[PDB]
Formats: sequence, structure tokens, C-alpha cells
Amino acid sequence: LEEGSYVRIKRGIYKGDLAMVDQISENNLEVMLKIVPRLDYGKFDERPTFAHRAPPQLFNPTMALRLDQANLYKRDDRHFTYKNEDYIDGYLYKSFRIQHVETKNIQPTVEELARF
Repeated sequence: LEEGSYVRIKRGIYKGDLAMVDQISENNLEVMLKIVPRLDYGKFDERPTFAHRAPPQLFNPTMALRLDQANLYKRDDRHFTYKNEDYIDGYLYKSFRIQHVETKNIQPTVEELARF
């Protein structure tokens, strides 16, 4: 597990998705991951599940501004907090337990070769 390398997420709506390791935590049990988000911009709001997850697409802050500005906070250059998650230059940065990522024998998919 090294910063800058790829892992596959094992839990949640991002289960199965490829992610870059951004930062290994001080407590040595977590890892901040850079992830292509799966968002709806609050479209049908009044717990998401893996089975019903959205398609992956980079975060679009102007789309968030247009559709759900109440939940959008600018934090820095290219950094927004949207619905209490952080997006920097379009990617989600989210902490996962190291035990919830796969670091070994990852096989990039056709789709991942096209993207990354």
C-alpha cells in the first residue's frame, strides 16, 4: 500500500471501483482515496445502496451550483464540500479502512484502461 498507487474498494457504493491511494492515515488504519464520484446532485431528495448506485462521473461544481447550491461549499482552489463530502478537481477524497480496500492482484478493466 503506497501513496499514488491504485487499489480496489471493497465496501459501499464504490465497491469494486478503482481508486488512487492519496494518503495513509496517522493511525495507520485508514487511507484517503481519490475516487470518481457516483452522484445525483440531490435530484430526488426529500442510505444509498450498492445495488442502486449512480453511474460514475467526475464531480461538476457548476452543476452542483445550479441544482443544489444549499449543499455546496467552496473550500479552496478546485475544492468543494458537497453534501458533506470533499471533491477536489472533480474527484471524491474519502477515507476508507485499509481492511476495506484490496491492494493485491488487481486487474484493471477495459473501462479503466480507457479512463486512467
